[PDB]
Amino acid sequence: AILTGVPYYILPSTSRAGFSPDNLRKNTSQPSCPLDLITQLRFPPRIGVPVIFTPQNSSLKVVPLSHNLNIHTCSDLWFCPESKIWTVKSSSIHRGLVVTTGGTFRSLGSWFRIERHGDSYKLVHCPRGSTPCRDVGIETVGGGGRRYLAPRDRPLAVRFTRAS
Amino acid sequence: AILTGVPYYILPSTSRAGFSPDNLRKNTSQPSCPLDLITQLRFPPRIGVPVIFTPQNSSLKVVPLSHNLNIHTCSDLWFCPESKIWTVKSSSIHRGLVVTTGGTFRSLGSWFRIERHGDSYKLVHCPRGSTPCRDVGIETVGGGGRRYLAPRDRPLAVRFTRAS
Ligand SMILES: *[C@@H]1O[C@H](CO)[C@@H](O[C@@H]2O[C@H](CO)[C@@H](O[C@@H]3O[C@H](CO)[C@@H](O)[C@H](O)[C@@H]3O)[C@H](O)[C@H]2NC(C)=O)[C@H](O[C@@H]2O[C@@H](C)[C@@H](O)[C@@H](O)[C@@H]2O)[C@H]1NC(C)=O
Ligand SMILES: *[C@@H]1O[C@H](CO)[C@@H](O)[C@H](O)[C@H]1NC(C)=O
Ligand SMILES: [Cl-]
Ligand SMILES: [Cl-]
Repeated sequence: AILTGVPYYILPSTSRAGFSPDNLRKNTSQPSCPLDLITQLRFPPRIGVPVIFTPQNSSLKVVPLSHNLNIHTCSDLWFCPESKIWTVKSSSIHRGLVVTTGGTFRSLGSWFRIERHGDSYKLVHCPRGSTPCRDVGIETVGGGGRRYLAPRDRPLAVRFTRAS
Repeated sequence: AILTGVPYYILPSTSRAGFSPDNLRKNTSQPSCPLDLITQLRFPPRIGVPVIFTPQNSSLKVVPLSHNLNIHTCSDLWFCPESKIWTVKSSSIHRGLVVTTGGTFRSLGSWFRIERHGDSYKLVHCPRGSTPCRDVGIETVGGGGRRYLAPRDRPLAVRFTRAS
């Protein structure tokens, strides 16, 4: 029921507090975005900015579970020079790997999968498009009060809302 | 001088018809942009969309001539999932190499230089950030009635107008 190329909001399974790339939150053009995190919109809870899933297998109209895909933010506004494509980067101040935008389609570090998590789903990131994959969850360390997505093997249960 | 991190319009030395990434001319969301050309705004001539130059030593305040740099489009609107960073791609439809957006900062394929050319300048693209470089000029083949930038060793003389 997740469709290739269609925008969805990623939301926590039990919450209305969705997610946005940092650059879209800050409303300001910058000359580079070395660590454009995906952060939760909490005060008040806001739906965030949708993403699109692109399976590694290009013929697929339905996004399969447990299979390599790219994610990218769907937004006509963009305040970074880098891409809208999600990837993972290491950050010393955030105490390890974090999800960011600025990736490259079909690159070795670009691969995520959607998996079942109880009655919901979870996102995982798969280095080099292979297992072992790390669960994507919410972290706070180094986030200056914000909650950001990171592949640290603690899953955040998510639901998808079609953005149409 | 040409200043780092300051937006400039690239213009032909003797014309007001500047340049824009194709996705900005279309002004609608795209699922992907495999070949986002930089095309000339001719009829009527319009100044285009500015760019920012980032020298390979990104700490320099003046952009050096004859020295590797990245170029990216300066725009808050962006209709592609891929980056605003310039690169070169092969296109059989366009009978060879073409300038496009969707590059990656500091990547092998990302390097251009600004060189003096007569009393004006030219852009060159430098495979792997090394010489020899190929002069960037204007082409029409496969362009559907538009002119696009391509590194085919016939230089377009250009000037740079600071955007404000
Ligand atoms: C070229 O493309 C851009 C980006 O799509 C257009 O700007 C966008 O126009 C929308 C209207 O078609 C604006 O949507 C409104 O947003 C608010 C708040 O989210 C809603 O409450 C409201 O009901 C609309 O949905 C959108 O904000 C705007 N985006 C940006 C970043 O500016 C642009 O349209 C032109 O400018 C804007 C400001 C509008 O006034 C349009 O009517 C106008 O055509 C497109 N340009 C052209 C020439 O078509
Ligand atoms: C960005 O714009 C939104 C919507 O106008 C606003 O509510 C928010 O506080 C702004 N963020 C910053 C950092 O200015
Ligand atoms: Cl990972
Ligand atoms: Cl070249």
